[PDB]
Amino acid sequence: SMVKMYGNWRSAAAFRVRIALNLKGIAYEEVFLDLDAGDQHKPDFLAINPQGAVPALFDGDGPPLTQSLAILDYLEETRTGVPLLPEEPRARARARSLAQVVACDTHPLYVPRVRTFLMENYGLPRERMLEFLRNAFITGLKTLETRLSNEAGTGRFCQGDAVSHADLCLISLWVGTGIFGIDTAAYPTVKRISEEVLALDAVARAHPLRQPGAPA
Amino acid sequence: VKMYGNWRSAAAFRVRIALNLKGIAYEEVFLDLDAGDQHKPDFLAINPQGAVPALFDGDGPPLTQSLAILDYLEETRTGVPLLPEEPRARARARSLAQVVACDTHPLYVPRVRTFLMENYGLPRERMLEFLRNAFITGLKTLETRLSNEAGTGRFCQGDAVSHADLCLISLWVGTGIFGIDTAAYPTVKRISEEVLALDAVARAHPLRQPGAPA
Ligand SMILES: N[C@@H](CCC(=O)N[C@@H](CS)C(=O)NCC(=O)O)C(=O)O
Ligand SMILES: N[C@@H](CCC(=O)N[C@@H](CS)C(=O)NCC(=O)O)C(=O)O
Repeated sequence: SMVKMYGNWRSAAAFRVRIALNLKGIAYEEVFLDLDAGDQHKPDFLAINPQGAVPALFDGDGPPLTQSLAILDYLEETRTGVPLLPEEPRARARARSLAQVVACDTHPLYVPRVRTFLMENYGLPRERMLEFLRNAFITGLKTLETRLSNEAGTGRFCQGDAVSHADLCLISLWVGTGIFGIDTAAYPTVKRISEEVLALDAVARAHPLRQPGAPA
Repeated sequence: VKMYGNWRSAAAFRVRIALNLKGIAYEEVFLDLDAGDQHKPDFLAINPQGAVPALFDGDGPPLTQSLAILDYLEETRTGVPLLPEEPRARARARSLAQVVACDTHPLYVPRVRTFLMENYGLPRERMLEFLRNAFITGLKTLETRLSNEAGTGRFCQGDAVSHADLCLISLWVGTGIFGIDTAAYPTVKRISEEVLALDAVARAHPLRQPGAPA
């Protein structure tokens, strides 16, 4: 009947997909796992995604899809009304590169399994573990600020004047700066674009703090 | 086409494979990532991330990020397809690729190894536990997915090489380099050997690049 997503309130990866579903007007239901209580490690969920991570997405008949970027492209290829990539190949590649600075080189360094491994494997206290998370955030934010401020492709959004996968990934990082307490004063271009993105109904409705399980 | 690369780099290897498979000539400029060439101002002007690959295609600005580059080559060049036609199949191929390119590889690159040693004072051998765990986690995920999902054929997705296989082999060759036991991943091994048997892949292999050991 309708698209079904396995997600979590806090997850940046689920947030990216949630935004795309809203932007494209796709009706969906979301099942919220508790990733801190280990719902992602239960046999029932491992049957859906052996990786033990969210998001996982069902689109009618067929196996579930995982990995937020792959899912964003799937939605692009199967629901074309509101495109979230430009048409020109260099512009597409830049948007994807910016997206991947976040989705490959930043976010995977601060997910719960990394945070717990640092504590459990090395005996690091949470406070010292967070130095790794902060370094990942700051490294990604500095990269994005430099690229967005200096490259000709930036407009109202990351790439030109249309929302793209880059912006979905950027806002997913930005909301994390709030959640994890990263100072963002040094990234004014990232701030400008993130606030432009967050002003959209489709994005705001998808915000982690509006999902079940969120704190006040 | 001009690529800033490195002999050992898994991400550069992904792109190098695609260039060879598609019949795209390239110049590769080999950075020394132990010497910190990637942190030099001239290179940071090319890629503020201080990472490889970075690719120039004619006169435009450089392109970074191996997956973004793979899609760029798909979209702007002819040569053998490395993605299927049907969206569910494309999504699966990309998801398997991203298990490696997003969730595994970024955890074992030099910058992370260095941060672990310098920030926490971890001995090299203790730091390597982080690298080993990342490999094993990714290999376990790939073995389970590839062994149980109907989409797997001769290759990761069906019977044609795709982005999934380029990322998979980029991880596989790391198992030898970092001494990861692979006995538990026979499906990954089977596919990796099918992939390595392709001359284009074999030519691109890290251990066959200038800068690699004798
Ligand atoms: N690269 C993956 C990220 C998958 C991932 O690790 N997601 C996190 C939440 S944002 C997760 O569910 N982690 C579970 C865990 O660490 O145990 C994607 O884009 O979907
Ligand atoms: N997600 C990026 C990864 C880029 C990356 O981390 N490259 C490594 C080599 S495989 C690098 O240059 N690292 C520099 C460093 O760690 O200092 C991609 O797919 O291109």
